[PDB]
Formats: sequence, structure tokens, C-alpha cells
Amino acid sequence: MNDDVDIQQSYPFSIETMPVPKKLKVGETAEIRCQLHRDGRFEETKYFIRYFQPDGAGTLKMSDGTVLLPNDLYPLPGETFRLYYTSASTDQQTVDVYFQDSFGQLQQLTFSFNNDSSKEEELEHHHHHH
Repeated sequence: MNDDVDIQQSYPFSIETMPVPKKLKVGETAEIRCQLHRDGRFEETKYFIRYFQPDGAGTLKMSDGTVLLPNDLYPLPGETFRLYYTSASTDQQTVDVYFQDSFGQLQQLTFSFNNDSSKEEELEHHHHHH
């Protein structure tokens, strides 16, 4: 009848992000390089960024200096954007980022910072460097 499935055969944009630090400290800042791949370009197409943090803390600033609040909603300056996340928690920093496109495509990237595979010293990489 309707199925809530809008018939549009378009190319879903891919955002290439650099592998972020898997462990973070309080005061540590992750440089999230993001490159949005979309052929052509856009037509007054603004992207809207908002992220939910089950953690509770963490300063996420845009490369342009714009401080991003999780409860707020900011427009992206383009396809080439970078995010500087300063982790301010001693927990597992869980940041679920939503990139909303004007055409109605939602791109969510859930980042888990400061994870642990256990076996802290059991992984014998005993040679530490300066």
C-alpha cells in the first residue's frame, strides 16, 4: 500500500573516515578525518550533524572551531570536514554520530573509544620504547 519505502534509486554517499584511536585518555583528542564521497557535488544540499553520547562527556569540535553539542544540531561546511574529539571521561567513550542528508539519507557512525580486549600484560609486548 505504502510500506514507507520511497522509490528512489540513487547512490548512497559513503563517508571515508580515518581509523580513530581505539584507546583514549582524559584530555586526549581524536582527529577524525572525514571525506564524504558523492559524485557531482550537491544542490543547496546541507548536511546536518548531531551525535548521541551514552557516555555523557567529551568535547567534539569541528575543524573550523565550532563546538558541537550532542543535544544541538549544526550544519556541515562541506564534504571535507574534520572532527576533533577530546575525551573527558575515564569510561568507554561511546559516540554515535548521525549525518543527515537533505535528500533524506541518514548516515550513522557509532564510535567506541577506549575499548579493551583484556589480557593487559598477558599480551607479551614487553619491549617498551621512549
